Amino acid sequence: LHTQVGRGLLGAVVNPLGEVTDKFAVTDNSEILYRPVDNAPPLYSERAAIEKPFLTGIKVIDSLLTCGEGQRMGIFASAGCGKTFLMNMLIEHSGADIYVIGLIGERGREVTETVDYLKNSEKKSRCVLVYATSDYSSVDRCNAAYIATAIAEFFRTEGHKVALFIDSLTRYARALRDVALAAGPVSVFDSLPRLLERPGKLKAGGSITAFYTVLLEDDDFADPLAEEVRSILDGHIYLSRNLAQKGQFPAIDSLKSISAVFTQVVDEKHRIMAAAFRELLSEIEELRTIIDFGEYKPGENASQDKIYNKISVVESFLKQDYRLGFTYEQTMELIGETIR
Repeated sequence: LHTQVGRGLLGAVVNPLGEVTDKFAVTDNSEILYRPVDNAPPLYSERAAIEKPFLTGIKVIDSLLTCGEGQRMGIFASAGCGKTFLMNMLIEHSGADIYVIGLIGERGREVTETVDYLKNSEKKSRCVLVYATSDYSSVDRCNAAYIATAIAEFFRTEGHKVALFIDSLTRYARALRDVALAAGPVSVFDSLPRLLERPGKLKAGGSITAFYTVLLEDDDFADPLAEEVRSILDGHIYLSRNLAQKGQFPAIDSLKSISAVFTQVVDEKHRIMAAAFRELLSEIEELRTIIDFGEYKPGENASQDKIYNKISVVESFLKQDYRLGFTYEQTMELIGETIR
């Protein structure tokens, strides 16, 4: 019902009972305080408008899907689509004060992979990991999400710019379903929208910008749950199995992805360039079909040939080594080159 919070958790791995069970870093701050794991969301009047970009260092996101401080963004992917590597990039190449990761996963190996990632991360001294494995009870799996969120809420009240990751909402929701069945005004199912409303920028405080993962099954298809979360969140990033099998990483399909706060967090010249780039992406997808139909013949259509010769520079812009991060200025310089 209550959990540890505070700067003393930075570098720690926390289990569903809210106890530190491992460490991927040690810091000289030992602050440990206690807070309830369930808290009402902010009043509308306590929230600030999302108006400042949350930069990710990822070219396709910062140019076409720009996130804002306080936003909730869904990450939708099938099992082999690089969800975890994307999450690692979002941590490594963004600029948050503090990162809180809640893993509502399956095997301990997955957890251990994240711990060893964090052990070697530049961000290790500013991260907290909360986990629940498949072996823990459904109650414990749900609580891991609340604990992670409550830890983030403390850092927000202190004025920090916090990034929160919940992987995955899907396994959170399935645990919630089991907890509900154990019980049969309040439904155990309402714990999903009350969880998702907790992030945001506060007028009196800092912010929580939150990324929630959703699994797609079989083939990039949208669960009823996928549909419900999509409607609650402020946007979604879709990782395409097709793009991944083509070797494009990150496998973000920007034409099927959206940030709802985009026009609110970037300026006009950015808006113009992104719109132009999206039109070019659309033209490339049309040409790709024509090529598959065997109807593309060089020299027959000058506009088609011009689009053909842009495919390479566009793919190069979208593609990104997971170890590399780009500044906003760099990203906008690069996208300008591609549309020219």
